Amino acid sequence: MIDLLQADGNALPSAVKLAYSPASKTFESYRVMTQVHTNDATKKVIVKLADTPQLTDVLNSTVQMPISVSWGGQVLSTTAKEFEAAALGYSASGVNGVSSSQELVISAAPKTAGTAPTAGNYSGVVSLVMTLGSDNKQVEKNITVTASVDPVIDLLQADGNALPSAVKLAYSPASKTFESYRVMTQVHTNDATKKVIVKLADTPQLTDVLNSTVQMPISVSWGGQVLSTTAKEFEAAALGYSASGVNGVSSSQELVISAAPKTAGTAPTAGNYSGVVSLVMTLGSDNKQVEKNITVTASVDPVIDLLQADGNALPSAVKLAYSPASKTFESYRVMTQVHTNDATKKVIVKLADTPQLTDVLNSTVQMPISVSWGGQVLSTTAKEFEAAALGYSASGVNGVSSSQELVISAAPKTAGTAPTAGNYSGVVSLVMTLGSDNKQVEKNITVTASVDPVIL
Ligand SMILES: [Mg+2]
Ligand SMILES: [Mg+2]
Ligand SMILES: [Mg+2]
Ligand SMILES: [Mg+2]
Repeated sequence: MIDLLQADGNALPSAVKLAYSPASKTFESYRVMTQVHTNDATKKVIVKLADTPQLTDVLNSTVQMPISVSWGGQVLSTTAKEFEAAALGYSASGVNGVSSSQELVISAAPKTAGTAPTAGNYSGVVSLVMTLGSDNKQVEKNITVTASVDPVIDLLQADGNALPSAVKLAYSPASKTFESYRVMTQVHTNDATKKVIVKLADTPQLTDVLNSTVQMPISVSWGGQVLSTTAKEFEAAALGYSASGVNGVSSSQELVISAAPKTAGTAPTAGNYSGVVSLVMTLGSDNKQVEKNITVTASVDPVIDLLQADGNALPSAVKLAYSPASKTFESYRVMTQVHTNDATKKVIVKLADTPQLTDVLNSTVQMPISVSWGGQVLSTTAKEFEAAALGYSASGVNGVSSSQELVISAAPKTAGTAPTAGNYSGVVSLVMTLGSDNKQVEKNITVTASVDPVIL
C-alpha cells in the first residue's frame, strides 16, 4: 500500500473550514502533521494534485479564490514532485513503512494578493494524489475546503472616520431657521456589485425635551435623495465605485440632516429639542444591514423683550410736568408689549433698585418713584403675571402680548400738602423674567422733574 494519515494515526479529515477574520480580511490556513504509510521504504514518493483547487462561491461561479497546498515544505500542483525516501525520514519514525511528520498546509487568498475577498460562502475540493516508484498504486485524499465571508457594509466619513453619534443644528433667531448638518460620506463594502437600499427606521422628529407634543420634522437626504421609512435603491453603477478600485469604496455622497418649524412662516418655541435619525443601509440580496443612529439636537434660546406697543424701545429719559394749581405731578403713561418666544411661561416683573428723584447738588431730600405695569403696582419684590392674563393669543402677532400700560407717577413721600421747590433727577430700574426659564430683561428709565417757584 501507500496511505497518508495524520501523525497521531487518525485519517485525514474529509473536510476543512478556513476561519475568516473580518479584521484582517484573511483566511487562517489549515495545518496538519502527516505520515506516509508505505509498502516500500526505499521507493520515491511522487506527490501531485489531481486538479488545480479553487474556492468557488456557492451562489456565484465566476467569483473564485485559488487554494494553495503545501506538503513537506513543498508547494503542490498538477505537476508532480518526487520526494526522495532519504529526506522522508523512514528510520526516524520507529515504525516500518512509516515516514516522519510532514506538514500539510492548505491556504486560500484572492488571486490578486493584498486585496480583500468578496462576500460569500465558498467551497471546493483539494484532491491530493500520491504514488510509489514506477507504479500505479495510487492514493487520493479528497478534502472538501470551506470558507465564509459574511457581507459587510459600513458608512464612513470620507476621511475614513465613523459618522458622529450626535449632531447640533445651529438656530438663527433672525431668520428663525436651523442650519442643516452636512457631511461627505462613503460606502465601504465587501459586496460591491449589490444594490444599496437606504431607509429610515422611523420618521425622525425634533421634539421638545420637556413636551412630547411640540415637534419639528427632520429631513434627511443621502446622495441627493430625500429618505423616508420607505426604502430607496442605489444601483452599484450609480454609486461611482472606481473600475481601478477593489476596496468597494463608493464615490463621495453627501448626508444632509435638516429641520424646520412644522408650519412655514412661524417661529419655533423656546427650548431644547432632540430626536434620532436612524439610517438603515441594506446590501441588496445579502439580507445584511448597517444601522446608523445619529442624535440630532437644537436649542431655541428663551427671549423676552419689552417694547412700546408701536415697537419702539421704551425711553431712557422721562420728564414729569408739575401743576402748582392742583399741587400734583402728571404721570408718565405708555402702552407696552412683551415680545417672547416662550409664551406659556409666567412673566415676573420687579424693580432692581428702589428709584428716587434725588436733588441734583445736595444728595439728601428725595422724592421716591411709583412704578405700575399691566394694572399692577410694582416693588423690588416681584408680581407674577400668568401667560393667559397677558393675552398673547388675544391680539395680533404670535408671541407678542396685548397692550399693557406702564404708569410712572411720582408724588413725593408725605401726603396731602405741596412738595418743596427744586430741580430733581434719578433712575428707574425695571426687571422682567420669563418664569422657570433663566432669562432676564433690564430696562433703565431716567426720571427728571422740576418745581420752580417762579411760575404760578
Ligand atoms: Mg441649508
Ligand atoms: Mg481603493
Ligand atoms: Mg394722570
Ligand atoms: Mg392737611
